[PDB]
Amino acid sequence: FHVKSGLQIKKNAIIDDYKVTSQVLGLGINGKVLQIFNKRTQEKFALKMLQDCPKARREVELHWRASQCPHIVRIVDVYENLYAGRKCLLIVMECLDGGELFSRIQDRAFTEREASEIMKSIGEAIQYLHSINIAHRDVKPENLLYTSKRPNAILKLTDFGFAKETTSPYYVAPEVLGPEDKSCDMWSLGVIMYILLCGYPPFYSISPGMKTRIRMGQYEFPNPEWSEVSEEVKMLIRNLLKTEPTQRMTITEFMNHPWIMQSTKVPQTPLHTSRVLKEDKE
Amino acid sequence: FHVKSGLQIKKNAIIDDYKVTSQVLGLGINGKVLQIFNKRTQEKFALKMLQDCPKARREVELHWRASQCPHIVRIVDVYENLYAGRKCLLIVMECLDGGELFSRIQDRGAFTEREASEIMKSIGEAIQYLHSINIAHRDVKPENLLYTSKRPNAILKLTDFGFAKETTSPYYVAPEVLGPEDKSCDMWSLGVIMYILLCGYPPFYSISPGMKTRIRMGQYEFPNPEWSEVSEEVKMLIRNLLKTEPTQRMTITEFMNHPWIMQSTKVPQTPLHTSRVLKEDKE
Amino acid sequence: FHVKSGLQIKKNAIIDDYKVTSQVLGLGINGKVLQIFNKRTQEKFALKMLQDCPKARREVELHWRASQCPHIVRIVDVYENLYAGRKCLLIVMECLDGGELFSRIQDRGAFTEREASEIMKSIGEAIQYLHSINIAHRDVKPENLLYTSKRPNAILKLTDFGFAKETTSPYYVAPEVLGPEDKSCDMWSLGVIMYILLCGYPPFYSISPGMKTRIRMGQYEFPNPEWSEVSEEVKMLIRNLLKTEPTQRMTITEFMNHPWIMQSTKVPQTPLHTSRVLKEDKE
Amino acid sequence: FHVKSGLQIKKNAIIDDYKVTSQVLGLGINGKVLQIFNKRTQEKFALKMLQDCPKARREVELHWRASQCPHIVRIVDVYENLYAGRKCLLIVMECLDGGELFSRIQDRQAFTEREASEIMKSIGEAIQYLHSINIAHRDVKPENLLYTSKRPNAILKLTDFGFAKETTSPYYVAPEVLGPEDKSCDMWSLGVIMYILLCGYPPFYSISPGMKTRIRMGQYEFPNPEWSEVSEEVKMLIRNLLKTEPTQRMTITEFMNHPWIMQSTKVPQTPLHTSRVLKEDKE
Ligand SMILES: c1cc2nc(N[C@H]3CCCNC3)c3c(n2n1)NCC3
Ligand SMILES: c1cc2nc(N[C@H]3CCCNC3)c3c(n2n1)NCC3
Ligand SMILES: c1cc2nc(N[C@H]3CCCNC3)c3c(n2n1)NCC3
Ligand SMILES: c1cc2nc(N[C@H]3CCCNC3)c3c(n2n1)NCC3
Repeated sequence: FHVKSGLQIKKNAIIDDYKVTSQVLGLGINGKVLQIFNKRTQEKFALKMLQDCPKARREVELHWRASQCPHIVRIVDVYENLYAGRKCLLIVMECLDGGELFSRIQDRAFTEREASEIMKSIGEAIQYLHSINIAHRDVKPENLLYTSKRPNAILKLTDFGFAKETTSPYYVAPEVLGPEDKSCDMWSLGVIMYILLCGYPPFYSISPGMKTRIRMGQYEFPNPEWSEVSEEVKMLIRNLLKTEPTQRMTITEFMNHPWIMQSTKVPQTPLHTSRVLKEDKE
Repeated sequence: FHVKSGLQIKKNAIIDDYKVTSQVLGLGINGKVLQIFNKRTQEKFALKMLQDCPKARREVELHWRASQCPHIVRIVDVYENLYAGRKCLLIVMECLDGGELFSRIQDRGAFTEREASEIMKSIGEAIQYLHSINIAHRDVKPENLLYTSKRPNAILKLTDFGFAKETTSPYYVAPEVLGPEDKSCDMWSLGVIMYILLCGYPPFYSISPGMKTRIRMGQYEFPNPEWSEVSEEVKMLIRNLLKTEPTQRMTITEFMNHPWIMQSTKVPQTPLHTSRVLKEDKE
Repeated sequence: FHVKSGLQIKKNAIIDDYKVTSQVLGLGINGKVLQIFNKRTQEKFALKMLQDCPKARREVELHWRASQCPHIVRIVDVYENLYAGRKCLLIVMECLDGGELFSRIQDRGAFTEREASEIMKSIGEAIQYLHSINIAHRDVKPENLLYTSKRPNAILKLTDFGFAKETTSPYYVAPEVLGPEDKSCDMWSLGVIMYILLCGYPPFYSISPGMKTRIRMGQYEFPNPEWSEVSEEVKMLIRNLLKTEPTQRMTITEFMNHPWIMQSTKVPQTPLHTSRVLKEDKE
Repeated sequence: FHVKSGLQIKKNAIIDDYKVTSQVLGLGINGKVLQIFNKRTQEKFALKMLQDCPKARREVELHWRASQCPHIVRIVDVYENLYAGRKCLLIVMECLDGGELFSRIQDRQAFTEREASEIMKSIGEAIQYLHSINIAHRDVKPENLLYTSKRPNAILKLTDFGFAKETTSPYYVAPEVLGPEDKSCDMWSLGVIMYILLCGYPPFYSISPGMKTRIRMGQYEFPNPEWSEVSEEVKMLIRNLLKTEPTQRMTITEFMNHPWIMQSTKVPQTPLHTSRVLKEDKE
């Protein structure tokens, strides 16, 4: 009988439990992510502040449900306090110190086997969310951070600000179970896999022409980046980057795919990712 | 000029033409299925009774059209009589005595792949006919697939049109332009039946709101030792039937053209664990 | 900075610029296509006349945008004049003299597969351009595919924008998020044209409400001896074009990336029965 | 009988008349503003490109009507051309080389009150013209106020009609009766600009949902030592422009009749801290 706690929204002042610093960990959509310290344990945590509204409360609740998943940033506690007379919602999460996804890759020969291990970890985050009827709708590398600078660090998905719930006899078809989109997550998965295997997006900028290339579905696997990469892997990208959402690959299908399913037993054929990624163009 | 008869709803008392017994052949959705006897011929027939309403008249009319198909239980005649002052609709069908689909399979204790294919072909012809005349069954499951006789030459036939529904009112005109229509649920059903035929248990067991998830997510397995000896072609066919998204799923025309179905004669006899696994009734 | 001219609707009498003959080049949907001559150059051009309305002005405007594409009949100038007190819209295009698609095929009594591919590639570029600027032709058939001259170097061009319609008003944004749009009918049409090119007859003959069925169902064959020598790759391409469900069907970008099209030069010359089979006019 | 030309939208390729360079004069709302050269005269002009739609055509038309006003950037000619198959709208304007409003003020000596008034008068005449022909700019800010040349006789001109909008379709008839209409936002903007001109910083700094508050509430100060020497008359004029309630706020006609504006010549030269305070860029 495996039961976990419900979400408790703490009403007491956050400063009773945490030392809140002004150190900005990262600027983002909903605001500044601040570094804070647990008074009793002295561990570092991240703090995200939002104006308290039902939409805000809905997202936090989804993230809370999601926090059980190993590859989703864990919400440790949530407060509802009063800041400047405005009713605010303070969200405390595990501090991910290992940096963004692509930042780690460029700071080192990058193997294919390691790309697969990354894609498998990102996919488990989507699989969990989709299996509990949650669509992230903002899966991009800015929202994939490592827990520590350590090389055993686990990769974790963050920012549930666009997250949305997808819903309120053995022959009943999926359609009959009810109307639902989460295909955009899988599109995002395809873009991320593309950049991981090569080092640049499949749709660059010019800009109203980039809107076309997406709508049309026109992208290439140009050499010398892609020459050494298998037809199997290119096929997987192609099924992720399907223009029509109903044609596109589902998360269950993705995770069952050999390249993902066998992250252990997969070629180490070097990639140009680390090199190509190095082009900052400041 | 091949013309068949229109549906005639007989107003005369059914007891003039048939001896109606109280022997219950099977309890079902719309009620009890009774065994009856043709007075003039003395043959056994099944009788289904429904309250007479336009919805009822519509289903019967669909079944009647369908009754020309070899693998759909045949409606022999239809009566509209008065029972208890309520206006009733009495449907008389060919009587199927050979038992449900899986029942026959478990009572031969070795089941071959070739024979599963022949079954799926026969079930598919029933769906092909229905779909080809714009009818969606929407209740294709083993309970509604019965054999004509206990004989081993028995032909398998589809029954229960209670959820049946009609799907409708220059050589370059596309399918979409011909009109707006779903019948993909019949193909999902076909996939589930094929899964159970090849192994002996559903692809989605019960835990229960988690089973709703496994269907919506499309997660199922081909676990050994049941599926080990079954080909990648067959698994692929199930995989195309059990597509979560209806527009992605296989159509009936595609299914019937697939080699495993199209060549039911020239297909391996590789034994299946179906009969064994099916034997677990768990009373 | 590659900029081309905007559409200018000339208000001056067309007779000032052109000698308009009474020779009918072809009868069609929106009217007769008349042969005309540029006074100053003495070149042959085709003239299409429509009643001037915003629907007419919109189509013309699309054809104008499309006229930059090599495989789309070029609009040379457009006039708005008064004819019989009714306000008319006179469209002048390049005169295509080489005849319809299948006419040129049968007048060479030995048609190779490689040549079919080069045709499909040319037709596909016309669709690719249109779809890439959010235009859907919705009337792609051989009647509207004509050659520029009787010359064998003639280029094939798409015509008749009377049913043309516009399909519209952060690197991770999905195509669905860019906005709601159909142009899959153009790809179906492409599949039908390809079928006839490789064999000599449609994939859906007539009988007539049965032909409506065969389309809606997706039932067509690759019968021998027409198709025996044709590869599985090519049949597979037709099969993806003739998908009943529009969302399953092949997109133009996908079509043009397909090796048979992409490698129109490095493709077998395996003879086709097209020229022979096509010859049966049955007058 | 003082009549001016209507707007002619030229269809010919802009490159026929102008040499379009790749030099970006400024990045903006609707796109990059490129420098171009008139082939026949060799003068420098600015080019703004927009996607051609009725909304785009509406704004351009307003700007065209407005271009007669001395203090509004002058549209010299407009083209409708085809760029990349997309139908575009190319707008050619007089080129303003003198830089933005505040840029000039800092690059100098002290800044006098008399000069601020002359600026406010020039900006007010732009609003007065627009409002008198029922146009509301809705984007009057310093970024959109540029000088014609680096010369100190340069005239200040309003730009960017991307948010511009038309405010409309017996001597005792009240203004309300003439019809329903907002252009008070242009006057609020005028108040903010005047505040910054007299001191060197906005009246609403950032602290961000709290800056939304300070605006909604209407809370701002005239702090010393910036405002100490500035008269009660000038402060009062700001207070009438910065009225929270739009119906309470000053109209353009009232603004221009106000003595500080009306007597830009006969007004104190009391030095301002603007030039000093503005110098704080904080890179
Ligand atoms: C939990 C959440 C979080 N978000 C972070 N930064 C966010 C900012 C908004 C977009 N995604 C990245 C950072 C973190 N953490 N830790 N640690 C270092 C920077
Ligand atoms: C025609 C129809 C029919 N329906 C039957 N039984 C139905 C009951 C409802 C669900 N499907 C099976 C039986 C039959 N028949 N014969 N013979 C034996 C039992
Ligand atoms: C441009 C357009 C056009 N349309 C033509 N004829 C149209 C008639 C309607 C259906 N499609 C073909 C002909 C032409 N042209 N040339 N030359 C010979 C006959
Ligand atoms: C006319 C219009 C225009 N717009 C300009 N730049 C705009 C960019 C959008 C916001 N306002 C400023 C510049 C110009 N001009 N000249 N000359 C130098 C820079």
